[PDB]
Amino acid sequence: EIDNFLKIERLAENDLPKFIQLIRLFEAVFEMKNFSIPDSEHLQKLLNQNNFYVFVALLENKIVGGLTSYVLEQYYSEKPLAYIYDLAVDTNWQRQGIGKKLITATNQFYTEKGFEEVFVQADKVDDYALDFARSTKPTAEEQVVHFYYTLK
Amino acid sequence: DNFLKIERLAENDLPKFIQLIRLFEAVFEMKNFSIPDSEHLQKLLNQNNFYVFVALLENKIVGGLTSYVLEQYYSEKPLAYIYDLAVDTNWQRQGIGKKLITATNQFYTEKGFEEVFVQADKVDDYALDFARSTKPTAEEQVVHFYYTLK
Ligand SMILES: CN[C@@H]1[C@@H](O)[C@@H](O[C@@H]2[C@@H](O)[C@H](O[C@H]3OC(CN)=CC[C@H]3N)[C@@H](N)C[C@H]2N)OC[C@]1(C)O
Ligand SMILES: CN[C@@H]1[C@@H](O)[C@@H](O[C@@H]2[C@@H](O)[C@H](O[C@H]3OC(CN)=CC[C@H]3N)[C@@H](N)C[C@H]2N)OC[C@]1(C)O
Ligand SMILES: [Ca+2]
Ligand SMILES: [Ca+2]
Ligand SMILES: [Ca+2]
Ligand SMILES: [Mg+2]
Repeated sequence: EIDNFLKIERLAENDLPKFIQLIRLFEAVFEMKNFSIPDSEHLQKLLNQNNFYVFVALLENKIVGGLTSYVLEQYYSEKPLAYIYDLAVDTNWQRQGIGKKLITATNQFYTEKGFEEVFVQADKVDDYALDFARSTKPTAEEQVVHFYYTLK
Repeated sequence: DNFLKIERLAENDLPKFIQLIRLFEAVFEMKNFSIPDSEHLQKLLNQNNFYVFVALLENKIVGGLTSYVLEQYYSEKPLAYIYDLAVDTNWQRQGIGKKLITATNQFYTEKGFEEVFVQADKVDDYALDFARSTKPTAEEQVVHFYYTLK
């Protein structure tokens, strides 16, 4: 069974090729139109940051899913928060346990680092993403409203 | 008012950062709260990805907000996440929160960011009322999930 072959890996600084592969998976799975990938100098800078962690799911050397996360150091606690910003699984591999393994590995990593909490969000209209998140034993869920300002 | 000043905190502003944290504790009615040690708070203030704005009447902090820079992989232009915003209860509904948002967006515009965002709980009418008054570009209904770690 694939469970005995799937590997979850946290990307290191030499993993720009795998990071680009995951961004391409995001482009495909989120159906991003007219996307121009940032230059590799920028993506390398991001991968080098101490507050950004990428996890990928691999079968052989093929990336079948992954997630991105940001560290938010807190002023209320000495234990940080982690914000999972994106998670996606290749459409051919969905509903096979990969997303759950990615969440498990991510939360294990941040537990070992002494973080307080990990969080992730889904759009109210995204039935697929909500059903997934509700299957990962989250501590709680809350309805929230997101506001943004597009800058000039 | 013209006496109101908006200040972006710098690395020599730990005392004002602590006053803003205490304002948060009071305005959010935070429970079972013990402030981190000042070594920790100074290290956070010194981060290149964290910016605090405060509102002052003379020496008194009457509101403020905190924000995190999120460098993107979909764009070279970054995002800013406004994490907390509060105004002292005695000074609310006098334009202070709107002035803080304006100053924050102006700052991130000058630095070439793509977008600033902020969130409110769906049950929090007061915070939803305030955010909608700041003329945001759009709003979206989302579900927030958290995992409390051992
Ligand atoms: C116009 N500027 C935009 C900016 O407002 C923001 O829009 C977000 C929107 O795409 C998100 O839904 C997409 O995102 C993902 C994961 N990446 C999965 C499903 C996708 N349909 C939504 N959850 C939050 C929205 N705020 O991010 C994109 C942007 C181009 O920067
Ligand atoms: C148990 N772990 C906790 C973690 O889940 C989280 O709880 C959040 C709670 O404070 C927030 O309430 C405050 O939000 C703010 C801004 N600070 C102003 C209005 C307040 N009502 C609520 N909006 C969302 C909750 N998830 O923060 C504390 C924690 C200890 O880390
Ligand atoms: Ca393209
Ligand atoms: Ca460039
Ligand atoms: Ca100052
Ligand atoms: Mg085209």
